[PDB]
Amino acid sequence: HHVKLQLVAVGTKMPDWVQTGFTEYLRRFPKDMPFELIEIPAGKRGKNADIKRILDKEGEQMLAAAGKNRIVTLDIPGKPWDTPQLAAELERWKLDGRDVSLLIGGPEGLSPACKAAAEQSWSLSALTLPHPLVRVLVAESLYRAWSITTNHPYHRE
Amino acid sequence: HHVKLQLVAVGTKMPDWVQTGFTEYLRRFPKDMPFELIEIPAGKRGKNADIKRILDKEGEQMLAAAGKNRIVTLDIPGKPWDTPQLAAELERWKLDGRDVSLLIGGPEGLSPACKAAAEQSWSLSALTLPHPLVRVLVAESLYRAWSITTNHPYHRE
Ligand SMILES: Nc1ncnc2c1ncn2[C@@H]1O[C@H](C[C@@H](N)CC[C@H](N)C(=O)O)[C@@H](O)[C@H]1O
Ligand SMILES: Nc1ncnc2c1ncn2[C@@H]1O[C@H](C[C@@H](N)CC[C@H](N)C(=O)O)[C@@H](O)[C@H]1O
Repeated sequence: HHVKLQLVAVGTKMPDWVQTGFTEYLRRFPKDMPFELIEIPAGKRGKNADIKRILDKEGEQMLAAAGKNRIVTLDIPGKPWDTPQLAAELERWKLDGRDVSLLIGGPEGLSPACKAAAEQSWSLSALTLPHPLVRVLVAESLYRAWSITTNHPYHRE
Repeated sequence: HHVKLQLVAVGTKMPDWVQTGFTEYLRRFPKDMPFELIEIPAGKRGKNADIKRILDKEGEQMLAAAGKNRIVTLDIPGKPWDTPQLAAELERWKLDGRDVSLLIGGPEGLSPACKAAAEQSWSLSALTLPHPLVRVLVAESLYRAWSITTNHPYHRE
């Protein structure tokens, strides 16, 4: 009937130029496929901090936010989908019908539980990208994919 | 003995938030290794226009701009360097000493001449990225690679 694309991400307070771009893609998604952002609190890093405990804590909050959604992690070693392939996946997610949680890890990455829960995993790049740009890249690529499905003018290059 | 990184891009309109992001990274490159933008005016797609001819004209100009430089194309089918490899490429480019021209194609992509002129081709993603994001990604990823080489904090933030 409609499928929410929900970005579940660690971190807060992105640079304005980033927040602006991200918002520009976000507001162009149609009402029958809304794109939304859920931010998970980043664990307090520091000296003598237990990284592993923090990752686990972040993961548990992310899994709580995904609920019974399709879970797709953004991970460098995931599937290197090209744009036609992503359009196909979006169609797949539509047929599935469950809202989609797209998980983006914090500074230290995704918890093992999050990687285990993934139904699919998606690689944007072989590069190590900074979290804010990952947010913008997910918004645009999915928008482009959406447009291909609806024969919208943005994708015709 | 500084080495120049010249982004040779088919001239395009950049949204303000993209322009801000792009300059933010660009501004942080050392005098040791300058990051530079050189736009090539995009041809107009008139009625009945022969696309192939339009493209060649775009390319010839790119190559004229590249000159004697090492020519690296940004192309989806190119080498999907990870961030470690990109730092290693950066080191190779320095040993060369020769300036690098990094080519970004117009709406129709790179001219066959540009693709042929390439000593190396570099893929950011399997995805079809919009021209302005390609600029920001190149600036940030090259910055991250450089950061590694000098043990600058950015890479290890
Ligand atoms: N190439 C990529 N493809 C898909 N997801 C990515 C990619 N790079 C980073 N991510 C996501 O971004 C998250 C990690 C980023 N916060 C990495 C920044 C980290 N602080 C560092 O210094 O590089 C990872 O958990 C992934 O979920
Ligand atoms: N994933 C990528 N990796 C490297 N360069 C890219 C990538 N995506 C886009 N570009 C650059 O952006 C330019 C314009 C592209 N939108 C052209 C699209 C491409 N001709 C296609 O149909 O998939 C291309 O000529 C490339 O130089």
